[PDB]
Amino acid sequence: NSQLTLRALERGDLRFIHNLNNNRNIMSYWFEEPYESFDELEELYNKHIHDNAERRFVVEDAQKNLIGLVELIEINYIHRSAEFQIIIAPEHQGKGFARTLINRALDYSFTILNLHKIYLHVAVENPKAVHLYEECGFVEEGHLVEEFFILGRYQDVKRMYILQSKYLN
Amino acid sequence: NSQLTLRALERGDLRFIHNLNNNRNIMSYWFEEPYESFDELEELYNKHIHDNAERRFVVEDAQKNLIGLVELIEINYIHRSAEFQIIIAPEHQGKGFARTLINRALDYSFTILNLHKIYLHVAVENPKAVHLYEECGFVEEGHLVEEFFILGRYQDVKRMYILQSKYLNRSE
Amino acid sequence: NSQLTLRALERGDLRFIHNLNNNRNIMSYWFEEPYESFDELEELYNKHIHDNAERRFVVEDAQKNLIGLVELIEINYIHRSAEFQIIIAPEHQGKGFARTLINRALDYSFTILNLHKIYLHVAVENPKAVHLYEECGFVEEGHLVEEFFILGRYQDVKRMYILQSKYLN
Amino acid sequence: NSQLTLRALERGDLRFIHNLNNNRNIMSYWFEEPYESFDELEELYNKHIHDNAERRFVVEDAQKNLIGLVELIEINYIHRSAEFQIIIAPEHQGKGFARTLINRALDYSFTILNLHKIYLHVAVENPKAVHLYEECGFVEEGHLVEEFFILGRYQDVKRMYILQSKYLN
Amino acid sequence: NSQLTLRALERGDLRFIHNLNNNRNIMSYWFEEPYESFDELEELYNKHIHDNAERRFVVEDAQKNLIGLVELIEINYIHRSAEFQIIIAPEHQGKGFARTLINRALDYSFTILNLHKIYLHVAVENPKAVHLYEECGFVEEGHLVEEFFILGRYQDVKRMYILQSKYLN
Amino acid sequence: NSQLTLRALERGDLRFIHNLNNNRNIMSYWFEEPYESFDELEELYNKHIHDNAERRFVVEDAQKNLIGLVELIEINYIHRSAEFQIIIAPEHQGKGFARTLINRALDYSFTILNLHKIYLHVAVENPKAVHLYEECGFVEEGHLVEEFFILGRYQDVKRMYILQSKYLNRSE
Amino acid sequence: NSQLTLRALERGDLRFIHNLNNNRNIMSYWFEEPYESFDELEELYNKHIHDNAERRFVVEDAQKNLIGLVELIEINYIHRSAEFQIIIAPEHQGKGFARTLINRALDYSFTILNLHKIYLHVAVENPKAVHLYEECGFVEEGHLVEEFFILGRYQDVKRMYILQSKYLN
Amino acid sequence: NSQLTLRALERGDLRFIHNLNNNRNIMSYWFEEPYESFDELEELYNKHIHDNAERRFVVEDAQKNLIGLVELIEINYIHRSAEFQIIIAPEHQGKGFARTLINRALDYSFTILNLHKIYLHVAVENPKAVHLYEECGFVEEGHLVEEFFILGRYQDVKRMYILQSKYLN
Amino acid sequence: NSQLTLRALERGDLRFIHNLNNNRNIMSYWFEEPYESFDELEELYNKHIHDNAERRFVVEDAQKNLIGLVELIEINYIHRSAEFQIIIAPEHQGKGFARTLINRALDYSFTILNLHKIYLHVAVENPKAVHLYEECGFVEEGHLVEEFFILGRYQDVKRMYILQSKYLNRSE
Amino acid sequence: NSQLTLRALERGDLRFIHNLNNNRNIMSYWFEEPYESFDELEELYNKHIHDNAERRFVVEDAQKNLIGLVELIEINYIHRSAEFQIIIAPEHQGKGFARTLINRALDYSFTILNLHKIYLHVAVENPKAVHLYEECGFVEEGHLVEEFFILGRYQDVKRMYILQSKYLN
Amino acid sequence: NSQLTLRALERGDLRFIHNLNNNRNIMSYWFEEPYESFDELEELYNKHIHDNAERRFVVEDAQKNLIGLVELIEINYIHRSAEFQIIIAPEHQGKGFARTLINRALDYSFTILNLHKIYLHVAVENPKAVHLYEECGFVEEGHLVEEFFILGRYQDVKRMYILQSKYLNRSE
Amino acid sequence: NSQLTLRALERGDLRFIHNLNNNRNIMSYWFEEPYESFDELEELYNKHIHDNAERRFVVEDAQKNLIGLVELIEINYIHRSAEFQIIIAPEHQGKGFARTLINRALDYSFTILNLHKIYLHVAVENPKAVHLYEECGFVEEGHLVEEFFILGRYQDVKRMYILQSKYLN
Repeated sequence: NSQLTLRALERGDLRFIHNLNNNRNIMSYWFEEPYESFDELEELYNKHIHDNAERRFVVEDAQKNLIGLVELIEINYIHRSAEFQIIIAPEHQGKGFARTLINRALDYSFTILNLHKIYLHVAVENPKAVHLYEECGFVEEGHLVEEFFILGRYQDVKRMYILQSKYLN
Repeated sequence: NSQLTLRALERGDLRFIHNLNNNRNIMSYWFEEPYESFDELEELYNKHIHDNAERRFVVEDAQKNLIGLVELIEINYIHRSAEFQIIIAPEHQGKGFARTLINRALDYSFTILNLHKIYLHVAVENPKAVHLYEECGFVEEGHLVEEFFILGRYQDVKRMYILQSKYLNRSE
Repeated sequence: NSQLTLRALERGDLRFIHNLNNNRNIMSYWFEEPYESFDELEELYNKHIHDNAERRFVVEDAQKNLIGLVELIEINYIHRSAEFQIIIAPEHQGKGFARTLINRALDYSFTILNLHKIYLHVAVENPKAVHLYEECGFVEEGHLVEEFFILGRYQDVKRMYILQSKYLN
Repeated sequence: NSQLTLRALERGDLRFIHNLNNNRNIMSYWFEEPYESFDELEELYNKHIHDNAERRFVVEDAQKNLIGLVELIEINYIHRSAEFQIIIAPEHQGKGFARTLINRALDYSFTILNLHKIYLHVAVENPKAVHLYEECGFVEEGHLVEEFFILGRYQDVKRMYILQSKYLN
Repeated sequence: NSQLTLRALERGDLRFIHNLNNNRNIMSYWFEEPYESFDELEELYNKHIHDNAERRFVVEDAQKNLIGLVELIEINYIHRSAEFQIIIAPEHQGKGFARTLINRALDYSFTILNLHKIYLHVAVENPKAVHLYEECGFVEEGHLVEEFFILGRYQDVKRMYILQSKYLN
Repeated sequence: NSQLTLRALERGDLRFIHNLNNNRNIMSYWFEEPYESFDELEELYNKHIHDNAERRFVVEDAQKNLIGLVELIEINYIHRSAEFQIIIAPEHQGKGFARTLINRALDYSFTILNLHKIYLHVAVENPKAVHLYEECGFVEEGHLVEEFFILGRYQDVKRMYILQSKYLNRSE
Repeated sequence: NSQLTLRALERGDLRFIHNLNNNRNIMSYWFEEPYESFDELEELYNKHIHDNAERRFVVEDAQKNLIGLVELIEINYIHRSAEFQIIIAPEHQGKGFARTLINRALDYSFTILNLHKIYLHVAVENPKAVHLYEECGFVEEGHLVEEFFILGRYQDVKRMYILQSKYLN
Repeated sequence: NSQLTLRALERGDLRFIHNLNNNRNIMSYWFEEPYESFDELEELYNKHIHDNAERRFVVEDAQKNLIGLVELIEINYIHRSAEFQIIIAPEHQGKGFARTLINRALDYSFTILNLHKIYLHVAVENPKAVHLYEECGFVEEGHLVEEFFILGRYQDVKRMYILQSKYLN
Repeated sequence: NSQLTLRALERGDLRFIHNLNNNRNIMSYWFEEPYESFDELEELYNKHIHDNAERRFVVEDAQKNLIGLVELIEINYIHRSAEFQIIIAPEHQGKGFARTLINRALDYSFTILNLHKIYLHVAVENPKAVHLYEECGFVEEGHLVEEFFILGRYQDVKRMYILQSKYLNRSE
Repeated sequence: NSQLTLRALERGDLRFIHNLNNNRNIMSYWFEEPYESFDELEELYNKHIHDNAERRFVVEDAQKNLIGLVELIEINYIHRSAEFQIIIAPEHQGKGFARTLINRALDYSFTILNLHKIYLHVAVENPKAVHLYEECGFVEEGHLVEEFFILGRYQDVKRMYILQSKYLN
Repeated sequence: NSQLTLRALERGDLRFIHNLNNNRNIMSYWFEEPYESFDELEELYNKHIHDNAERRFVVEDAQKNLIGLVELIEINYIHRSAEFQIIIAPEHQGKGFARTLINRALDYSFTILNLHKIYLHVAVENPKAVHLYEECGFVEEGHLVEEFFILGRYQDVKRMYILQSKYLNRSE
Repeated sequence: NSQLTLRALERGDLRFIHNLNNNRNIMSYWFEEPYESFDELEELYNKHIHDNAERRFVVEDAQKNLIGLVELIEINYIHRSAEFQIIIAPEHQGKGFARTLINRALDYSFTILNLHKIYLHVAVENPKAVHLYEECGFVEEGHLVEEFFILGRYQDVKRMYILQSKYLN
């Protein structure tokens, strides 16, 4: 866990991004633009390579195995808020890397970007993920009703948040 | 109030939008792009004239007086949702036009755009607005903590929503 | 009727088009691109000025009052088919001009463009329009179920057609 | 069947597409634009990479042999409708994979894209295809007369449809 | 007749061109591109303003009344040939201006452009026009069968020609 | 001859077209643009790759040997007509492939493009070609006087045509 | 003083900006690009109209007389700092508007932009301006030696600052 | 000599063009634009690859050895005239290829381009070249005085011509 | 004639050029590009506004009446030569302005442009023009055979020239 | 003299510039590009609006009559040198304003731009100008032989200079 | 240390710059544009390849090993000043190369760019760096309060400077 | 010496140019634009490929070892003047090739380009270079005072010239 590194996303990592999506079974977006193919993703990456509304980091281990992805989107530098997401490769989901990657993401958000609030969305139907984020310091601030359409159904999601003051202390 | 008519926004209405946003005292955005002056607004309008992620409508009375603005942003056509805002000009705020514009907005969103969910954000320190939207069918789904920096401090905002099934089948 | 003239649409007619589509109850499209405002219509008109997938004509009287619009869309020149739509201004709807405009459209489609088939969609809940088109030479070829979302509910539409051979003989 | 996988179309698949459309007997189109040569297809693919009016998926087996193509065109997101087409390679046509591909298409349309209605056109002179689509859940809603010019004569086609409610329940 | 002048076409004359077309009832082209609206024509004129494959001249009288149009198209400067057309305004068609405009057109073709052959197409169903051009020196070289589609029918046309050697002598 | 297959032209076939046009000894054109060298051809191909006013097809045998070219130009979709040309490579001219390519061209023009009339031009001083096209159904509709300047003198050309109704209903 | 309003800069105000510069006798910059002419300024304004690294506000009175200019430049939204400048028209420099405009500028900086630090540069040879800014809450943090070249000499400037915490309390 | 072939110039031949110039010691032009470097030539060739005012042919032998260059410039298709030039590689200048290449150039000019007049410029100080062209059918039509600046001096040149009528007979 | 002044051509003078070229009855060119109408001319002017291969000047009297045109084309700065043409408006042709404009043209070419040779072409069937240019210092250097096709036949043209050394040192 | 003001050149001043350069006897240049017509000057002004290699100022009197132009060209900011030129209108040449304009130019060059050396070229055949510049602080540093072709013959020019140290002390 | 050579930065050196900036733990900028990944850097390099507001040089030993980076930004040619930074690769930090690179940077700034003032910023919590630059001639001119947010808190930075007259005439 | 050849500069020579300018002690320029890196030089070369204001030639020996560079800049074709500069590689500086390269430059300038005057700048502190250029035909025409900032101090340079008449006779 202590040997996990965060590295800014490169064009060579887009293949890794693509494979992570085929498992999800939900529409994927790149700077709020939809995509399904690897070629769409690459075109969009070229387009938004300098846009600073979203930042992405590839999580690797010592042996450079691709462990997961840390995502910040909807970054607003006046209100100093950003939406946060984690995606661990299926083969690494049980090993307990999640809490380390969450802390790495919060560290970058609150120590370098100088953000004030980090929030996220967790499906209410996945209560173990909600508990995980609650142990990591997040608190529920909303229960969005039928917010997203996932596998043929409208689903609720917990919107949870953590402030910079609480993480730094 | 039935004299009121909702009309798609034109470039000629941008001055009206600019005068409305000067009194907000919170940073204004046009397709998630900040703007303060009229020239920045007009250029942003020209850039996003065909972008369907946001739709705006100005309401006029029979005499074509500019009453207010109806704003739909973050329009997502996979999840079929959007964020709604209403801005009545100061000189028309106390005339009871609010509930009429809200229902016009919901009717367009749920009948012509065939959207599924309409949500909005209301300052927690504005209880009369929260009650207004509750009277119109909106229900609180979140209490966002220190979401926006307003007048020198981070403030809370209620996120309230209404669904298409409710708006169209509640009286059946 | 005999003094109703067909004229290719010009930029100056776009205001007339915008007023006709103001009260329709369904999203208006220009070359399969949606629009609501006059400005959006004008830039779409500039973008598709030379696109021959659709052709539009304003009908005027002898004194050049604008009565309505004839629309040909989805024009395919391999199969020689096109979808037709007529819209008459509210002030001129009851004066009994529809049949003349319909046949003016058919004449242009079958005598100038050399098309083979003209079809149209009419709401099932507008039986008088269905009867009208039947009386002008159209025959039902389909009952599309829940094709369009109109006034808050999905509605059926009749697809009706007429061929070049039948009209020109 | 269970090992048949749906994958978003890539540029490398354009050769497979060109071979499928070589023996079809009708002009092939890419986003309503005609084409015959591979080079023309490739530049049309580049031009419409981000156009969401159509979505295409190649179906492969476990060993990644290309079996066929699923096509969604004329996608409207206000009315939530789309036209569907399946094309199986000649070598894999008799192996009885069609039903699996059809339902894979319906699953993506009704569980990810959140569409309401899927319709298709099938030649009247292909009764086995009509029966197949009927057996998979489609119902005839139209008998389009002389819709397409195929093999030197105009031919009728059945328009058949299925709704999201029926498939997901 | 001797007071008729030929003047190279200007943008201000496109309105005159447009009105001449509404009487014809046949598809109009501008450098082999179709058009119906005045706005299409103006866009096309701007596009091809320097293309030398076609040349056009407005025929005016002493009082500057717009009498007609002289057209040269498909100009080939290796084989030195060009297709020629005359269009007289309906109000001037009986006064006998035609022969003068034909000679003016041939004069420009054979004395300035140094062309070798000028040909034209006359509907066989208009035998008086065929006789006119025969008196002016043209000879029939072809009877094109069902060449053009005019008012719902395929029509034949006489292709007639005149050489530079014969006109200069 | 049934082994022969007609295939849409690709950029890789441009060298074949260039070698075919070197023996013509009459100015070559690509969408009515003159060209002499291969580089000019390749650039013109890139410019008109989507222009539907002309369509070209190369014919190959079972071994993928380049036999000839099928050319349709001046394609008009209002009048539904086009000009047709055939060019067999010198090393395959005497094998009797001509009539097979002509019928393949007519079949594509009249069944998939749904054209109404196909016409062509033949040098009057090439009587065997005129007879060939007559055998395939073409009829003379014009004798164009001094149409083209060829090898130092203006020459006549026969314009010959065939209609869709004939090609598809003659044996019924 | 209480009737002074701040208004975001418009293209129509560039003339006012230009006149303010002719009095200064120092090189003027627009988004770190030099300019002397009004035409240079207008071209630069068009170029950087959306750049958010600098913001400008015109100070007007009740009668809409142009009083001065408030300038924020070098805005960094990670470190949340910005350089601040005031320029009062010569005819209004003695009336005591300065302190009001300084507070208006700090108010916008600390209540809307959510900035953390605002600094400025004052010529050491203008000690009365240094005292003014010190009374308004600024403190000296640097004495830059020969930083700028003004009227033939290299001059020192006091760099003074104020934090958001101190202004809000 | 009978085994010499003319071939339209290709980009791969520009190197051969370049080497031919280094021997000349006079300023070289490409479509009336000057050049000295091979990179300038290549850029100019890309620019004017479709311009038909100049045509160039590489003369090769049976073994594909580069023998020379045939040049036509200032081609005017109304007056049907063009300037003609020959450049033989130094290693092939004595073998007597010149007369064959001159006839090949005239043949293309008068049998394919259908030109009327071909002229050229020969330095009066090279009387043997003047006699050669006179034997090949050219006649002097001018003695241009100090027309060109060559190796530090203004030099005269004979302008000689030949007409199409004389070459074809 | 000393009242006459030579001025660089402006876009406002293009109508004057167009009226001058209508009476030529020989194809007009603008930087070697053919043009017949005013719109083609104006577009060509915009394209070549900075091209220094040609320079043009309009001559005006004290009342600013448009008298004629001075044209220098084919300007080569390595060989330092150019082709010269003069075109006097019909209503001013018999006033003896020709020799004044010619010397103004030569003076600009040889003093400010520092050119070495000025040549021109004159129709052989226009002997009075040939004599005019001879009187001004031009000498015949060529009799071009069937150079231009004019009014239905190929005609001859005299090529005449004058050098800088002569124009500037002849009276010394 | 004291009422002579220096103003950065605007587009509206280009007519004044054109009139000054009408009678100069030498080709005029704009950023080393030649020009004669007003239109050519205006487009060159648009092209080099932001090019800082040259800076120009019009001098006006109190009533804003245009007296002349100050020109700085060939400005190098590494070596801090620039070539200077003054042009006074013919109507204002004898009023004795030159010295004031010269020093206004030197003040801007040495007090605002922070240049080190200003040099100029003056014709040897204009001794009064040479004496004038000498009297204002310039010293001859070169006698360029046959530098410029003026009035049909090459002429010498004096290059004269002055340094920042001497002027500011 | 005299073996060290200063060389203008090339595109091939961008990987070296990227590896240097990963250890900074403070947001990196390229012509005042933020960047984190190598691809963003390479694109920014292509955009500003000719922008003279910043100049960068990589130092190499005799074996061409990449030692460090010399950075000049905010270059102003009216005031003749610039901000200087030095970044030695971790594996070469303790070899005493710092003072050599600093003097190479000052020599280029004051002899070839003819600048007047060079200033730099040093974290107040890095006293050994402050002493290093003092040893090289830099003098403190400011103590910037809470200038930069570093590792979760606002920190102070010393602004230090040196003038051209001093660097070039101190030993005279 | 006789085997030293002049060749127009190519893109492949840009590395040789970069190495020559590495040790010069003065900012290098390409068409008056400064540069330091090879990449900056290469893009400047692409931008000015056709700009004739400057012309450069690499000198090679018989075995094609690169000895130096001849540079012509500030070329004016009205006045027919140009500034000349020679740079010899350090390895070939003492072999006594300078005079040959100088005259090769003069030959091209006076026999091909038809220029009138060639001038150059040489540091006053390089008397051997001054003597060399004097011995090759140059004459001092100026002693520019503090023209360039070299090695931390402003230095004088001699401007020396030679005319076409003197060289060619």
